[PDB]
Amino acid sequence: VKIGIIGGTGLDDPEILEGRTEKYVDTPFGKPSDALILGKIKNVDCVLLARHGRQHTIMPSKVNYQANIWALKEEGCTHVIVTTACGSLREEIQPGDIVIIDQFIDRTTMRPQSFYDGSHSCARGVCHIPMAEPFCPKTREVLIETAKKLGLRCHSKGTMVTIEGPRFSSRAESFMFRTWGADVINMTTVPEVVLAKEAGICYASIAMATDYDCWKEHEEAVSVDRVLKTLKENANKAKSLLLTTIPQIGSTEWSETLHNLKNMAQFSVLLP
Amino acid sequence: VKIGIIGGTGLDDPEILEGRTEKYVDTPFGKPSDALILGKIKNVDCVLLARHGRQHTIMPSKVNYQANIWALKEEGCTHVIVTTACGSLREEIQPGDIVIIDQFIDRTTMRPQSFYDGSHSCARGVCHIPMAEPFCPKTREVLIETAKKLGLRCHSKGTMVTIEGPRFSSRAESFMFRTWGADVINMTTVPEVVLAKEAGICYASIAMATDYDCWKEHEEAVSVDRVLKTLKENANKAKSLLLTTIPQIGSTEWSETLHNLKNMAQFSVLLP
Amino acid sequence: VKIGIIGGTGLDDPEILEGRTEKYVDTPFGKPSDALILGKIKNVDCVLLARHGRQHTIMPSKVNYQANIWALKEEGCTHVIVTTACGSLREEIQPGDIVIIDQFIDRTTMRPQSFYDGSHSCARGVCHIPMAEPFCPKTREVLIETAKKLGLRCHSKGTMVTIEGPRFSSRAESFMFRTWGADVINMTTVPEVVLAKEAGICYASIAMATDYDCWKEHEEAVSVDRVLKTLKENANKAKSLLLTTIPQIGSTEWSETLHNLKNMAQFSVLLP
Ligand SMILES: CSC[C@H]1O[C@@H](n2cnc3c(N)nc(N)nc32)[C@H](O)[C@@H]1O
Ligand SMILES: CSC[C@H]1O[C@@H](n2cnc3c(N)nc(N)nc32)[C@H](O)[C@@H]1O
Ligand SMILES: CSC[C@H]1O[C@@H](n2cnc3c(N)nc(N)nc32)[C@H](O)[C@@H]1O
Ligand SMILES: [Cl-]
Repeated sequence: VKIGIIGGTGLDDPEILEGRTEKYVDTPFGKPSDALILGKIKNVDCVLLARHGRQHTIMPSKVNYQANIWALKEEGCTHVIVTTACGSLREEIQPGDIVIIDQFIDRTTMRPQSFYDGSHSCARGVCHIPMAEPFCPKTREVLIETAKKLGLRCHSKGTMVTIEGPRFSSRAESFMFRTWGADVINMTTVPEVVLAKEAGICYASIAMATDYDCWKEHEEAVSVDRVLKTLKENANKAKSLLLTTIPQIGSTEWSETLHNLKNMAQFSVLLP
Repeated sequence: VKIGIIGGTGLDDPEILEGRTEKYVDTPFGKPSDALILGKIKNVDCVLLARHGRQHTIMPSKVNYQANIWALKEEGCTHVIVTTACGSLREEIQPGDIVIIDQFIDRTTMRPQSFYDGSHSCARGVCHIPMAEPFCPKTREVLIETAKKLGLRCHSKGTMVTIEGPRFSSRAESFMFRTWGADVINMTTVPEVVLAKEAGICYASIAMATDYDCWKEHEEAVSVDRVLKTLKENANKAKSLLLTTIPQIGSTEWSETLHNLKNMAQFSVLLP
Repeated sequence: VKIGIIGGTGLDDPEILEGRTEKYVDTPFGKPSDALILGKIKNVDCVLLARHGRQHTIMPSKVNYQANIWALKEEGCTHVIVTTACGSLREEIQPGDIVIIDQFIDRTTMRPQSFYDGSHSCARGVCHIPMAEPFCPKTREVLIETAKKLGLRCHSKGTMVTIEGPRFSSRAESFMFRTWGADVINMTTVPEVVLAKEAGICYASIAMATDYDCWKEHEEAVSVDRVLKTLKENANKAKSLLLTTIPQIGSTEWSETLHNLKNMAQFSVLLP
């Protein structure tokens, strides 16, 4: 196994890896957000990638999701575990809580969601990837059991609505998303989750709630500074969860799980 | 009358027409998906066009809806009847059922939906086309009565949600679409239906359900291979329905219906 | 204070201003829709801008929202009050009624919604603007009290759903939008409201309902001609409301309100 880690806002710390070497790569879809950081957690090979770049320079609409996933695939990653900062759409999901999300609702509009775009020899045909179960259940289960072992406030499921951004939602939108069954809100899960599935990678997401979105009365206003402060306070939780989870993934059996993902990916392609 | 036929996935068979001649055309909006196939059904002139191209090469996001409709308009089509493969969002819409859809919900994001884009001398101004009744009721009624005459399982109405694709929906999305009142799901109805209306064409759609989308428990997973297999099993139904419907359209009175569409189209344009 | 006025469909009359001088400007985001019209209402400096251009030439998808707001910002506008023609999604919002909207739901797909797009030296970084309260409450309150003083049918709140257009909604869409909590429907509020907020401008909207959208039974069909006719009949109301409101804004205290908007705008930017 080899674990890709895509680090989100306030949740991307190279110091998580030992024996670090940076590696700039190129892909048929362009350059990834930043250099790949190759390293290890205990005996497990990992590849860390900052979603928003070295200096947090890249807006969610313009993150190169294709290049990021393709680069991790080419580096040999069998798994991708990510972190993402999000807002809470449910009273029971408190700021600082982790949510091991199991569904999404797409509200993005400007984003390529397939490698198979008719313009790349490396991905020929039309791909219709199944999304009934977008996140790897086995990885999610190890995250859930590990969060429990650590005593962390963690939710075992949740539906992430991904908005285009970069603005936050209106209050009317926040309310509407709750009625649609969304539990947490962010700007990056789609199309990252979709492209991972096309690549035949086991993908899971550690979502960190930083605030209640503006549906909720009598809370502080949603703001960049409040998001960043809450992340600073809680980032250690994601780091511990990754550090403790990854060696357990490394000693689990994956051949069958990975073979089924590979088959799903290859059989989703219509060839001419 | 002259009937344009846009054939969808597994539902585009040139052998439906007699006296066939292929004709490659160009439009101010680019090239259509494939050559126009000119021919006849009994005494009625028809024009068949494969939505996804000769070799099923074109993803739904990149189908040239403008060129397809413009080409059929220029060829003299008064009517466009299409086929489309779709998923079912309702228990009563079984795989293999036909749905004569009467509404849509747009979930597409990347698609031009008007000929009047400010860049074409052939379509000057701003067009705000009415969409309260997107599909031609008279054609729909002939399809419905003909399906009954053939003894086919057919639904007399239905709301198609068109997603951007090319991925299938998440389970959270599938559930949400049901709450919005969607009955079937596909990737091509919008903007095809909109552009037909701008062109003053009577447009109707034969939607063929191939599976229950992933909202439904205890069904096979949604997949390309299962969609194609179900289409192979049921394609004869769409072919018979078209073959039997088209001569009845050819002997019906349309002058008033077509005049009202023409007026609606022309009066929807704001000129400078 | 200096009041930007963006005039919508049938609701853009230069004769509202005295001492008029036209001024064509350029911006880092391109040219605004038309010349800025500098003038006065009583003693208050104003800048009028036709949203759709001189000759109503520009479709809602292609209005340069960035250039319009940037141009008004650069001209020194502290406030932007706009007019917009809309459809009603509620029985109680009758054609001819004004709605002082306080929320939106975005259904647009093709539109830049930030100045901070990574390509402009004038707007560096990533901006995540809060949208819990998208419209300036103090301006809205002056509009509401002024409409009452004028005896006008006016609604003190309302949620605008902005669709991509240029087509009108399907009936299935119209119904769905009501379930989401939308009250009125248009094609221009987003991203205009978002960009104003990024610019630190107090923004409010005078929405004029021209018809019931097609959810409602036993009404005339929605059409361009009917929209324009209803606007012709009711445009005087918006003109009076603006004329009477603007001198009251000009004699109100704004330093604190504007300072808070400025802080919100500047603190929403993540720098590298
Ligand atoms: C630094 S500010 C931008 C970051 O904030 C995260 N985030 C937190 N709370 C919310 C919220 N309520 N709504 C939305 N859309 N995003 C939110 C978002 O995913 C992104 O990672
Ligand atoms: C060959 S695989 C792609 C084809 O499958 C049709 N289709 C069938 N079932 C579904 C479903 N459940 N969801 C969605 N989105 N599309 C579906 C779709 O319209 C396209 O024609
Ligand atoms: C001249 S025709 C185009 C103009 O009509 C306004 N408008 C009025 N009624 C409706 C309606 N029912 N639905 C939608 N989308 N827009 C509507 C719309 O905002 C634009 O300002
Ligand atoms: Cl939507």
